Amino acid sequence: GPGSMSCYNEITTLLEFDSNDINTTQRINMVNNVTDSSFKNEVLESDLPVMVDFWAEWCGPCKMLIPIIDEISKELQDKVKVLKMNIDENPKTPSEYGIRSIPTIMLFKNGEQKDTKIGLQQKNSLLDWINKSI
Repeated sequence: GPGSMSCYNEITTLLEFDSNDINTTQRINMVNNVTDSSFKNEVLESDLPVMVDFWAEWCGPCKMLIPIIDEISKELQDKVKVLKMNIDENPKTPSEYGIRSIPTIMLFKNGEQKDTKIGLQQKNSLLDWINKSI
Protein backbone atom coordinates (compact mmCIF):
# COMPACT_ATOMS: atom_id res chain seq x y z
CA GLY A 1 0.00 0.00 0.00
CA PRO A 2 1.03 3.67 0.48
CA GLY A 3 4.43 4.11 2.13
CA SER A 4 3.52 5.82 5.40
CA MET A 5 6.56 8.13 5.55
CA SER A 6 6.91 11.17 7.82
CA CYS A 7 10.28 12.86 8.43
CA TYR A 8 10.29 14.67 11.79
CA ASN A 9 11.43 18.30 12.01
CA GLU A 10 13.29 20.03 14.86
CA ILE A 11 13.72 23.60 16.13
CA THR A 12 16.69 25.06 18.04
CA THR A 13 15.98 25.55 21.76
CA LEU A 14 17.36 28.67 23.49
CA LEU A 15 17.78 29.62 27.16
CA GLU A 16 15.88 32.38 28.97
CA PHE A 17 17.93 33.40 32.02
CA ASP A 18 21.55 33.07 33.21
CA SER A 19 22.97 31.13 36.16
CA ASN A 20 23.55 32.87 39.52
CA ASP A 21 23.93 31.94 43.20
CA ILE A 22 25.02 34.04 46.19
CA ASN A 23 24.97 33.74 50.00
CA THR A 24 26.13 35.94 52.89
CA THR A 25 25.85 35.90 56.70
CA GLN A 26 22.60 37.83 57.11
CA ARG A 27 20.32 37.35 60.12
CA ILE A 28 17.29 35.14 59.48
CA ASN A 29 15.42 37.28 62.01
CA MET A 30 12.38 37.47 59.71
CA VAL A 31 9.45 35.28 58.66
CA ASN A 32 10.77 33.35 55.65
CA ASN A 33 11.48 29.83 54.36
CA VAL A 34 14.67 28.04 55.42
CA THR A 35 16.54 25.24 53.61
CA ASP A 36 17.42 21.95 55.37
CA SER A 37 21.07 22.88 56.05
CA SER A 38 20.23 26.43 57.15
CA PHE A 39 17.29 25.07 59.18
CA LYS A 40 19.46 23.11 61.56
CA ASN A 41 22.29 25.63 61.32
CA GLU A 42 20.09 28.58 62.28
CA VAL A 43 17.15 27.10 64.21
CA LEU A 44 19.21 24.68 66.29
CA GLU A 45 21.51 27.63 67.02
CA SER A 46 18.71 29.94 68.17
CA ASP A 47 18.61 30.22 71.97
CA LEU A 48 15.27 32.00 71.62
CA PRO A 49 12.24 29.78 70.76
CA VAL A 50 11.51 29.21 67.06
CA MET A 51 8.14 28.20 65.61
CA VAL A 52 8.53 26.27 62.35
CA ASP A 53 5.55 25.74 60.06
CA PHE A 54 6.08 22.80 57.64
CA TRP A 55 3.84 23.61 54.69
CA ALA A 56 2.75 23.00 51.12
CA GLU A 57 0.53 24.80 48.61
CA TRP A 58 -1.67 21.70 48.17
CA CYS A 59 -3.19 22.32 51.61
CA GLY A 60 -5.89 24.80 50.63
CA PRO A 61 -6.24 27.40 53.46
CA CYS A 62 -2.58 28.46 53.09
CA LYS A 63 -3.90 31.71 51.63
CA MET A 64 -5.39 32.44 55.10
CA LEU A 65 -2.42 31.41 57.25
CA ILE A 66 -0.05 33.57 55.20
CA PRO A 67 -1.84 36.86 56.31
CA ILE A 68 -2.32 35.31 59.78
CA ILE A 69 1.42 34.66 60.08
CA ASP A 70 2.14 37.96 58.32
CA GLU A 71 0.49 39.85 61.17
CA ILE A 72 1.42 37.52 64.01
CA SER A 73 5.10 37.17 63.01
CA LYS A 74 5.92 40.75 63.99
CA GLU A 75 4.00 40.28 67.25
CA LEU A 76 6.13 37.23 68.09
CA GLN A 77 9.37 38.47 66.48
CA ASP A 78 10.83 39.62 69.82
CA LYS A 79 10.10 36.37 71.67
CA VAL A 80 9.38 33.60 69.16
CA LYS A 81 10.94 33.36 65.73
CA VAL A 82 8.41 32.46 63.03
CA LEU A 83 10.02 30.29 60.34
CA LYS A 84 8.60 28.32 57.38
CA MET A 85 9.70 25.04 55.75
CA ASN A 86 8.07 23.79 52.55
CA ILE A 87 7.90 19.98 52.31
CA ASP A 88 8.45 20.43 48.56
CA GLU A 89 11.75 22.26 49.10
CA ASN A 90 12.91 19.88 51.83
CA PRO A 91 11.68 16.32 51.01
CA LYS A 92 13.88 14.88 53.78
CA THR A 93 12.14 17.04 56.39
CA PRO A 94 8.72 15.28 56.62
CA SER A 95 10.49 11.91 56.75
CA GLU A 96 12.86 13.00 59.53
CA TYR A 97 10.22 14.68 61.73
CA GLY A 98 7.42 12.35 60.67
CA ILE A 99 5.29 15.07 59.11
CA ARG A 100 2.23 13.19 57.89
CA SER A 101 0.06 16.27 57.71
CA ILE A 102 0.31 20.04 57.25
CA PRO A 103 0.34 23.32 57.89
CA THR A 104 1.87 22.31 60.33
CA ILE A 105 3.07 24.03 63.51
CA MET A 106 6.16 22.70 65.31
CA LEU A 107 7.76 24.40 68.33
CA PHE A 108 11.52 24.59 68.92
CA LYS A 109 13.52 26.07 71.81
CA ASN A 110 17.34 26.10 71.87
CA GLY A 111 16.91 23.74 68.91
CA GLU A 112 14.97 21.31 71.11
CA GLN A 113 11.40 20.23 70.30
CA LYS A 114 8.70 21.57 72.62
CA ASP A 115 5.29 20.74 71.12
CA THR A 116 3.54 20.03 67.81
CA LYS A 117 0.12 20.94 66.40
CA ILE A 118 -1.36 19.97 63.02
CA GLY A 119 -4.07 21.77 61.05
CA LEU A 120 -5.16 25.37 60.50
CA GLN A 121 -4.74 27.66 63.53
CA GLN A 122 -5.76 31.31 63.83
CA LYS A 123 -3.77 34.23 65.32
CA ASN A 124 -5.03 33.73 68.88
CA SER A 125 -4.62 29.95 68.57
CA LEU A 126 -1.01 30.24 67.37
CA LEU A 127 -0.06 32.68 70.10
CA ASP A 128 -1.87 30.77 72.82
CA TRP A 129 -0.28 27.49 71.76
CA ILE A 130 3.33 28.62 71.40
CA ASN A 131 3.15 30.54 74.69
CA LYS A 132 2.22 27.23 76.35
CA SER A 133 5.22 25.50 74.81
CA ILE A 134 7.95 28.13 75.31
